[PDB]
Amino acid sequence: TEIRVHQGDLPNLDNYRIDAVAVDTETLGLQPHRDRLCVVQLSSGDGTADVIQIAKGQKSAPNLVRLLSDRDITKIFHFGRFDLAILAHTFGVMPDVVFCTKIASKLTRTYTDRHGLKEICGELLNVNISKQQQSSDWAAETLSRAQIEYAASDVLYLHRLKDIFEERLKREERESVAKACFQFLPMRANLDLLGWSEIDIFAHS
Amino acid sequence: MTEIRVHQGDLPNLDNYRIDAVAVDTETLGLQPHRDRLCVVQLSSGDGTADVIQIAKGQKSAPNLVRLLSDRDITKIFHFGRFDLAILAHTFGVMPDVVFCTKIASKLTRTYTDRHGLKEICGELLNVNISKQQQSSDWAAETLSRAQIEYAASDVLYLHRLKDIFEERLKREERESVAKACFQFLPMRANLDLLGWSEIDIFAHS
Amino acid sequence: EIRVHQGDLPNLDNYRIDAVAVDTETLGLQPHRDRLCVVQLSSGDGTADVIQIAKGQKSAPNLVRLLSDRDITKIFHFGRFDLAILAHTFGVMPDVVFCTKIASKLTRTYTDRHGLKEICGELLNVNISKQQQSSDWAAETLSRAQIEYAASDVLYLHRLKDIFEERLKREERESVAKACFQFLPMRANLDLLGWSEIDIFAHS
Amino acid sequence: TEIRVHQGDLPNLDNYRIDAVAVDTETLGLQPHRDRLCVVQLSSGDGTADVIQIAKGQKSAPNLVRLLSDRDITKIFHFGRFDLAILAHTFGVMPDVVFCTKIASKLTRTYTDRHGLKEICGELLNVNISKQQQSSDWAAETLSRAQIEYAASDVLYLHRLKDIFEERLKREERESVAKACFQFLPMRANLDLLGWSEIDIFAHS
Amino acid sequence: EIRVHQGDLPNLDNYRIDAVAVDTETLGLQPHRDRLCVVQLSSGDGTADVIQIAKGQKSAPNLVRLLSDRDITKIFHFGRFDLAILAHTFGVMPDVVFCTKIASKLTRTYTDRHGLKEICGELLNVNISKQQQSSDWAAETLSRAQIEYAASDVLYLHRLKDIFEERLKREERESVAKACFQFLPMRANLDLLGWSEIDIFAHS
Amino acid sequence: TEIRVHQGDLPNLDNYRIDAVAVDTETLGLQPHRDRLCVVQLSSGDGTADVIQIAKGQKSAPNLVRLLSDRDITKIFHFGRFDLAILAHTFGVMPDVVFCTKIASKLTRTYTDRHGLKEICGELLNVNISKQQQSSDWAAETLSRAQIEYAASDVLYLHRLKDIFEERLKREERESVAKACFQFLPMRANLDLLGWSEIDIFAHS
Amino acid sequence: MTEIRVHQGDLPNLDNYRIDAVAVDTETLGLQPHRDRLCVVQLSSGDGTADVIQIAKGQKSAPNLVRLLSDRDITKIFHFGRFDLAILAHTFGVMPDVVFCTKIASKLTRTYTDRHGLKEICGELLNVNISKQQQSSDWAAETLSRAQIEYAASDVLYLHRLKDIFEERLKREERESVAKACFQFLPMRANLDLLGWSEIDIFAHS
Amino acid sequence: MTEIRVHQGDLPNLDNYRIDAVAVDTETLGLQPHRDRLCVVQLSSGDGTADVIQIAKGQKSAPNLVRLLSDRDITKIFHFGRFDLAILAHTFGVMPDVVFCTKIASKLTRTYTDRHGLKEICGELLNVNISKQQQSSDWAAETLSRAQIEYAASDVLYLHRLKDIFEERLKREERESVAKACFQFLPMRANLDLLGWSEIDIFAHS
Repeated sequence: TEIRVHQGDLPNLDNYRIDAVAVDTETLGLQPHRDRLCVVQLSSGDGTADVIQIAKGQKSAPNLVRLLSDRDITKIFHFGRFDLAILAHTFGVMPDVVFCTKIASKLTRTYTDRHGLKEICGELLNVNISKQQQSSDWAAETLSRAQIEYAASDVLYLHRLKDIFEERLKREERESVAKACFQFLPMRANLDLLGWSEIDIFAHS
Repeated sequence: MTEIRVHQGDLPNLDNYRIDAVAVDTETLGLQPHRDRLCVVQLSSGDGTADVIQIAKGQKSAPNLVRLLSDRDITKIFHFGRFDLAILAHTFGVMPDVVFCTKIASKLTRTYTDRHGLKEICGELLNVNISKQQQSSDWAAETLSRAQIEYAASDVLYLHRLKDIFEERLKREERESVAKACFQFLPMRANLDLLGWSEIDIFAHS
Repeated sequence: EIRVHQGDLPNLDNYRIDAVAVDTETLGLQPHRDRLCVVQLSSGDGTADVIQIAKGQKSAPNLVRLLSDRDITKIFHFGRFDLAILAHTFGVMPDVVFCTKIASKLTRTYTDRHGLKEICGELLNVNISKQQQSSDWAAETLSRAQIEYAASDVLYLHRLKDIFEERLKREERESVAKACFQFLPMRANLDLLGWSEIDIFAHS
Repeated sequence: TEIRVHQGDLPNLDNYRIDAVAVDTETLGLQPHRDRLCVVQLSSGDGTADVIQIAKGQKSAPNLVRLLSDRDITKIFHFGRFDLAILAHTFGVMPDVVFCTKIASKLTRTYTDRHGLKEICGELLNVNISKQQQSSDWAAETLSRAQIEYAASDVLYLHRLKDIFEERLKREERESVAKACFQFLPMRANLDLLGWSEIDIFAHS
Repeated sequence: EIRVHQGDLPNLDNYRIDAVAVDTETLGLQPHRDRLCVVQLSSGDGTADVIQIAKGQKSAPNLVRLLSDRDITKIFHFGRFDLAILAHTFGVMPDVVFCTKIASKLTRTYTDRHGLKEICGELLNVNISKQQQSSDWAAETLSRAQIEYAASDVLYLHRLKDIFEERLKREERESVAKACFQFLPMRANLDLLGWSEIDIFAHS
Repeated sequence: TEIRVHQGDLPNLDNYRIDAVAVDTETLGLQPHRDRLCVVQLSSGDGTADVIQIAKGQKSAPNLVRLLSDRDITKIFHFGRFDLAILAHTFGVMPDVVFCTKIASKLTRTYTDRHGLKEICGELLNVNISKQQQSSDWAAETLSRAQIEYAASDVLYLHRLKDIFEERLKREERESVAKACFQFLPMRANLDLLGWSEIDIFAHS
Repeated sequence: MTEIRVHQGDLPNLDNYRIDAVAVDTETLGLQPHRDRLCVVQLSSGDGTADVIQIAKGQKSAPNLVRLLSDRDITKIFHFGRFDLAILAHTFGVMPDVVFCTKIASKLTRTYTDRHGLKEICGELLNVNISKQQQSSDWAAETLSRAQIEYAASDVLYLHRLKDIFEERLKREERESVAKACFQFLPMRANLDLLGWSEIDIFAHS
Repeated sequence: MTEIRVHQGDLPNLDNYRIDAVAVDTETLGLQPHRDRLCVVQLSSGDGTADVIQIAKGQKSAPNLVRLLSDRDITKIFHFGRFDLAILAHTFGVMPDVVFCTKIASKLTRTYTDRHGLKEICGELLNVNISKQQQSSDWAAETLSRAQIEYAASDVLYLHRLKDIFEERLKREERESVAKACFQFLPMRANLDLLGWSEIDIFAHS
């Protein structure tokens, strides 16, 4: 599996002249105001991935941010609620053309309450995600090989997952539902950054 | 005393509703729209009067009411519009797409409390006392009691005033775009409820 | 008025009727530990019979005839309990029953409060005072407060049943309610047999 | 051994001139108004099973429904509360002669709180049920062999379980209790469909 | 009338009796942290003695005589606590006790409310006011409200014990209650030794 | 491992001319008024055991009851609260000379909250209790070899556990505490039968 | 009758605070300092008078108030200083480091209760009734109501008296050094909150 | 292959502990210091060897150990020193005041996890397997088993290495002063436990 490791940014957009890009991040934790962005992962869906180490205090990443702001390119996430928050917090740009495989799973895999990436990859693709490195020092100057393979695996399969979920959403006639959820997702991420992360804004109480 | 006009089935006309925004509430036989039928629709133009419309069992249309609901030039003001939107679309087939919800607005602005119900908000923002005693009553009754009628009217008589104050706070705290986005999703949150996700926060990790 | 009896009704002169309201008072909620102390009856006419049951009493032929008579519907509020302590004490389980709590749950769909006090207040504007519910129901002489409270448990069940029957018809749930009432005695039996903490129909 | 797979309906009832039939279903989830019926499984208890795929929007299946309506044939379920709801919701017919092994288990296996099909088959028959395919896309146009074999395993043993539970119900003198529970079960399923699925209708509060 | 003492009773002239009502006040529920502040006594005659216990006070010989006197039953409400703090402070564990809280749990089977205020209200129509329960019981001079409150904890235990004895006999639970009172000093010891959060008889 | 299996009662007391006997029971469940006594197990501590099947409706077991009544013989249980209740409920005699290894564990193994028999046997004796048959039909006319061996394991080690616990109670100076707990245990079992099984009679609330 | 001096932005001078200890409290738009701005700072010298300082949105300095908060010769008295210290440090950039907290003091002396709120403490120790009606109010309002102003003043008018009593109790129970150590750590506990550990007991095993 | 020196009562001398920091753990009869006596004290210099000291019932002194514990020129490294500081001070009358706690350090650096136990941290940072089987055993045994001895030694063999990594991370994330204030309060937090606040977060609002 070809995994290209970069410092700071993509060197160019040559591998991403595409309509959709799979995106994930690694951080020091779940709290974007405390836990810095450490890694950004990308794949075009061709079976290879880019792993971008983000430095402490890094304010800019122009090639990555070009993709994030390109409205001709759908940003595919698994649980984009988190990735959108830390990406917009770090580089100042919120994507507004997105697809989330966790939301799509909640709308289509109605026979389960297990919507994690590992569960979804195994059921839909018979692909085994190993989570051992999720709890690791993502701020390390040199990521280990196990870390780099794990980070790549978070984006290697999102295109294939999106294709299946799009088929399920059509079959169950839920495309307009999903579209509305993906349209609000960036604001749900902004709500988290502004201080409503523990609040379901739509709940009665 | 408040002028309350009680109607059977529909408004007789829209002469009182050539306006920019209308306050709306419903009463039902309970919280489950597939089991508990729409019983009452309440409306107010914001002038201190209200219309109380009794909806019959099995009633499939309400042309004048549905006209307002579909009018993109009229903002429908709800308190917890998530519920009213679901039952209204379920009963008459039309989902409003221009809304303001004082419950969402409260959660975005009254950040110093966890109490976001209508009674609490009217008391704090307007010194108005809402009595909830009739909230649990037979809303399907053929003749509503005066207490039911006055309580149903009270749910819509203050929403314009609440919306004015919440708009001031949204602007003061720079949250107008957040609120607009939430209102834009609210009809789809209501449809999610009707489709079978009423117990699921669709944006949660688990 | 309220007629107080020891042991049994003297006769059935006041119960040549098609439906009778029934409630019980006990020393607590556990029939195998907490004996039956009182049985209250009403014909619906605004009078009640309050029957004190002795410790160790195993028979009351006039009361039990009513409980056994399939031509008389026994009206309860939460008959699940009364059916159990009555069957446990006298050995007979009534099988023609109406329960206002089940009726409430099937019709007052806008609330989770289905107790007798809430129901009497909402449907009849009648105030039930629960202060004597926690009292020594086994006292040889009941206080006037206990007697009037015990009577109030049965004075309004005919009127509640009439309104609930109207609502069950309106919402087209009559056959559902009938099936629930039909199972209620077996639900009471399940309680006496050891399943009182188990919803027998739940997945877990 | 033999699993016969059908589309739409049984071709006939040649294999079901019997006095009791084992029945299970598969759906897109637990919510009958949202999650459509996808598969109906049947067994005569002879070690063979019929697995019938149900199409989206299909509201009839005359051979199956004749069995379900036949008052001379007991329908054996495990947790019939669910199957009765989705069958009645889909086909318009509510079976009224039933046996449920889950209810039987709660009335006889008084030394445990584990009343699932897997646990009962292990204990009473030394038969292993694998539940890996319980969470799968039962709406698939073509089921996998693992799905088909799992679905069959839900009905292959219900006759044998019913025979043991009947022995136990007799031994502990609970036959009338079980019969009354089975008699109310179709109405408990109806209550679920009408909106009381989260309410123990017999509870005090 | 309430007699307020410093340190100890002056004599036992009021306590040549078969049973004495006892309660305590402390700085809190933890005996190893929260010192004994007050000890209250009543002979049952409608008067009380309120004894302020000083910080570091190691003895109270007249009080300890009553506590050690095998011919005098010590009546407590929730003796489990009083026995612990008394034994920890003065070194003596009473072994002849009656506890109205245990007695209530064994007889008032129609409720889960077994506090002293609830029991006095139901059995005696006596109103206990708990306002001073949270107050500085180590104060050098207790307020009148504190004093009256501390006395109210012992003024009615004789009358309660009499009713509870009647109920225990009626329901045939005397030997059960006696066994519970027999173990209560060791339950208190278990608390002092480090098991205050453990039901020693529970399966888990 | 020698296990003698009896119907109804011991044939005689020749193996139990001893100062202490280990006792356990098997039933159809945890509820003595619903779940009948099925098995009584006994051991003298010599590495052998007696397994006594109790018939439905059996009201008498004179040899077993002579031991339960013999004040010169300590009855050793693990969690005797249960065995005392079902034994007194079934045959009418409450033992009053008892040692409980669970209570002893709670008073000595202060470094853990795991006081089950399997945990204690592993830690104190390096003996492996297998609980697979705990959930089984103990009313069966013919018990399986696995059932009989498991039932025997419940009594084969209680003497050795008692000796160790007695040493620890002495070392930590808690002998009089344990003695009072054992003295009250028959009444705790009685309280259970009378209707307080869910109530800690000594709790503030 | 209680004299309350209301200021915009800052104290005009320190003439009323040439003292050894100052009572301090704050009002905000809520409990989350990164979202909910500092709206009011209240001060009292213990003399029965109070100063109520309205803080503007985006205000970053208040040099006279901040001098008080930085002056190591002046103990700042708080009730639940954990919160005030965090919002004050977040807003003005200075963390006070000589503090007394009546809530910590209460937890170490009122061992017979789990109710350690200011209302509860004032009633028991002083027979003073604190009314909490305005706690949930719009503290960012341009003009505070008389009710809000009197409530804000009441948070500081009694803290000197509470501190005296708690100091007596801490000496009596021989816990002065414990309290001192808790106070010394309190600014770091507040800093931990601002840094992202507000929901974590940093000293707990799990 | 691991040199573990076992002693009764005390170290025989301090020849192996002329060092700047010593790793310490304890074993007891349980988590309650007033009921559950000190049974073992373990030490390591960080050199791959350990000392395991059995403490007798009722023993109140251990002069060589206590000299180390009192030496302000030597940092005592603990994992969850809150517990060890309590039982050591309770048993020997001396409260160490120069300390490092790897559990607190983990909570301040391993921000991506709620698993801060010694086994999880050893596995993650060092790829070292801690086997907890003997944690539930009779530590008051007159003769400890080889398994008990090896387990006890494993609690202290790696704390120097953990300390060095956590120090790197505290520097990197700029939290050194935070950690230092936490370590500074930790002896008083242990004292609070001994005095009766072991179930109370003294800094919490409620």
